[PDB]
Amino acid sequence: MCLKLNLLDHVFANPFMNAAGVLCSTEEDLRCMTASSSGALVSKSCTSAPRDGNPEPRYMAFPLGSINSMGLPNLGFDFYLKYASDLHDYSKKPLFLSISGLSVEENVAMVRRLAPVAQEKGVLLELNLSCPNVPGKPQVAYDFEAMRTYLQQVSLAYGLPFGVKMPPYFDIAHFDTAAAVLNEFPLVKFVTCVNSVGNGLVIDAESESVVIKPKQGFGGLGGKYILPTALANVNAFYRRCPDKLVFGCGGVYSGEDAFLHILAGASMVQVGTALQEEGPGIFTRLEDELLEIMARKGYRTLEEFRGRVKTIE
Amino acid sequence: MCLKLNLLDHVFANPFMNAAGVLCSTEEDLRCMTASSSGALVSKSCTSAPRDGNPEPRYMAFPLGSINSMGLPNLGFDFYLKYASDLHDYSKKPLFLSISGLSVEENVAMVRRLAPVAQEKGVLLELNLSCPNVPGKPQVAYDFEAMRTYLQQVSLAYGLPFGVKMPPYFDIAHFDTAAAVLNEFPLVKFVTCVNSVGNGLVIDAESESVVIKPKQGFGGLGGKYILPTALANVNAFYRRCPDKLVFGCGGVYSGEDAFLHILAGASMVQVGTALQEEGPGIFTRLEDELLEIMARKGYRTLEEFRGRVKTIE
Ligand SMILES: Cc1cc2nc3c(=O)[nH]c(=O)nc-3n(C[C@H](O)[C@H](O)[C@H](O)COP(=O)(O)O)c2cc1C
Ligand SMILES: Cc1cc2nc3c(=O)[nH]c(=O)nc-3n(C[C@H](O)[C@H](O)[C@H](O)COP(=O)(O)O)c2cc1C
Ligand SMILES: O=C(O)c1[nH]c(=O)[nH]c(=O)c1F
Ligand SMILES: O=C(O)c1[nH]c(=O)[nH]c(=O)c1F
Repeated sequence: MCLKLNLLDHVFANPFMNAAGVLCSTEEDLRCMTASSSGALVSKSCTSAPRDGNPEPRYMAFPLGSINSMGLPNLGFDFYLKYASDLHDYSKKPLFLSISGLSVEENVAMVRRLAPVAQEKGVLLELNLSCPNVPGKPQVAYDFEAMRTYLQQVSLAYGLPFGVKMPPYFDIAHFDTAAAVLNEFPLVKFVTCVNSVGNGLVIDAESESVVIKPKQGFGGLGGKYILPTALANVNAFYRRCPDKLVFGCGGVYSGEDAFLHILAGASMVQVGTALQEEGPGIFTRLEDELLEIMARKGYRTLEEFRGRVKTIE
Repeated sequence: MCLKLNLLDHVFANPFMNAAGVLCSTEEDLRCMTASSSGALVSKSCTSAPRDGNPEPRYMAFPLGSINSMGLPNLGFDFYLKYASDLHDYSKKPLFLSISGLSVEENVAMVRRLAPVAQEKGVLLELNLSCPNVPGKPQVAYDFEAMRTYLQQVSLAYGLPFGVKMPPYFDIAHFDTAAAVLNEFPLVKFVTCVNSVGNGLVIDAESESVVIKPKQGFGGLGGKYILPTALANVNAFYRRCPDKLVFGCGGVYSGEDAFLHILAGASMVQVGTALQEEGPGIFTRLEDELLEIMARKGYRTLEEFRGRVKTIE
């Protein structure tokens, strides 16, 4: 069996890709993600100018997942745009470029320059409205008026299809309001659920200390901690945005976890923590494992089960 | 070495208690919690009238924690008020009564009647502003104006010290606004962080189905999934409400987990999912394991290390 999508006017070998931020900051990283067996890749969220990010240590991993307060360390938008315009081999797989300006004006400045390169090369924008780790800059999509202003200004400056990286929500009223805001914007063609679960705190019992330096230890959680939260958000936006695509991210370590994301409604499945820990070999194991679960169940296509999670009664 | 605490004008043999909702709905449950080695107990959140709750199955547990959408099944306020007034043995340990009216008016009606029993017997109110499982009733403490109204009306009607069971937050701005609202109310003497992490979705891969029946499978998460979220909220409100107590709840399975809660600022430590799974024998184990950690570190009392989590740099 082989794993075939035609999403967003592109073709993908399989639904897997890295999650933004993981294995995608430098040219070396992007060449490594391009050489891997993933179906696509996305760049590190960038800002207009290069950033060194927050002080180290700023990432730690544990058996149940990871915590991070990277603080958008990146080579600057000029680098990621050059990689998309001049360096990426689009014959290998599609590229998404993630942007995370610290203001609506900074996002609008980057998308105005991205648009010609999207027209010429077909790079796909993922607009990050959910960074939880820049001091004093709360997650934009937890302020629904700020979210609306960002999506209005980016849709008018960019003028092309794009997607949005969403924070997790935990309240049904918030799922209803956030999806209604998204559905105001016909240029939003995909919704990535979820970014890290913000502002958790890991403490080491032996040393009686937090494990990361920024923000007194507070950072975003990924990995096994967050799978049922990620699944809920994937499904909630798949139910409420029937004319958009949902990309799943959060807690994928196995082909079975990917199967659950796709059953909840995911079109692509992004891999963060587990890719950071295992490296890019993970993508051959996740495709093998997903194909094996499909064969055991008699599924021949992703479409046969995407979004077909069953409810009781 | 000593687990004793003296707070809120009561003495507690040790910091452990059930989390509201677990092993506390019937008279039998409350007698069992009283017979256990816990330092205190809290009753199931109640409403004015008895409720049957949401349809079954409505709780499921797994190796990394639990999901529930119980729907406030309870024997009604009259029952829990009579247990507090006539049945509980206060010589064995202190009792908290949790109330979760579905409107401000319902809460006010109950606290008007509780006040004379609190004055006479010393039962302590825990006001639940965070139930994530009654369809159409979003968590009250995710609407800061609703939270201030409830606290104003309950403070005026009740007139006595009480505490609040808070939802988890994921955003530094929310920690700052929530604690500022609580700090407007001098009768709020303790803050219990956290209730379940709302509206997660567990899916069984084999059956391709959600595992609980209410709300299309969406329910609150407890257990191993939520410990770093619980520790962040305990510490965030510990640091922001220096004139109140913080009670920790979320992810406690071991004495080490309780140690981390207490390092983060917890006074009492409540146990939900792991007490639902293990039963009330867990309190002797958590006590032994916390005293073992204290012995190895040279700590003789809880106040030698409560709130003393170290940050880097
Ligand atoms: C080291 C690290 C850096 C990340 N940087 C970004 C980022 O630049 N942009 C972004 O949208 N999400 C970023 N995230 C969040 C991930 O894309 C993903 O949403 C989150 O880690 C959850 O997926 P997981 O459970 O597979 O880790 C980052 C996560 C990690 C661990
Ligand atoms: C079956 C069940 C019933 C619960 N009922 C209540 C409740 O009545 N009131 C409440 O404040 N929290 C309720 N909770 C939340 C728990 O008190 C606790 O905040 C949550 O389970 C996190 O703690 P844990 O990680 O130890 O499970 C309930 C949780 C469970 C699992
Ligand atoms: O750079 C980071 O800190 C980072 N980490 C995350 O978990 N999400 C982001 O959106 C992000 F930009
Ligand atoms: O009864 C419930 O569903 C319930 N479950 C919870 O996890 N928290 C509550 O506050 C609650 F009332």
